[PDB]
Amino acid sequence: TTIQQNKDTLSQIVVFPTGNYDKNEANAMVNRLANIDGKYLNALKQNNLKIKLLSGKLTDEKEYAYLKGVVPKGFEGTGKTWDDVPGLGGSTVALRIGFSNKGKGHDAINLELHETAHAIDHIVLNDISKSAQFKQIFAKEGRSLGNVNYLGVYPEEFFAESFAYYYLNQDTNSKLKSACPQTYSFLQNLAK
Ligand SMILES: [Zn+2]
Repeated sequence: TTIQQNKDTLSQIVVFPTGNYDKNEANAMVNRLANIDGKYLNALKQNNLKIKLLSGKLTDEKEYAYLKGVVPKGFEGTGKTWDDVPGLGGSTVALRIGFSNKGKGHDAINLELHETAHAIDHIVLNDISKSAQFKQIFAKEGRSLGNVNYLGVYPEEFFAESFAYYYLNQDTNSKLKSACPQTYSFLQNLAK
């Protein structure tokens, strides 16, 4: 079945953390990633993207020390830095176990799907969220999921959040279709 094939793909790219952690929650994160269309997961594997699950802060990892003490875009005036952010996506994917849900230090409906979407956008699709077509859709629909000063201002964040809505569950998929029909259609066409 497609679920088992996606888990097979994920078994080759997911890096579980050193040390001890909530193993059931880490498994739950993998099971949510397995709902992403296999085409995208296998394209990430082709590009040697590692999905790193972490048991500590993002900036405890050597490869993210360049973010120590830096304020992410949109976090200005909050006193928070990347040290306090539970997930990152783009050229890499890093995810703190236990912080999946909205409000756990981040605004996404689901951390792992949002961050992995960034990697798909950047690594696989050459920053499609900043392509002319998506910029047009973002200009009309980019505020319709709320968070208008973040999703509505950064097309790469609107893309990642829409992707997460599309793939998390049937409730979020239907909410995206109602709120952002052109974005939904774009994602339908992207998967074909
Ligand atoms: Zn993001």
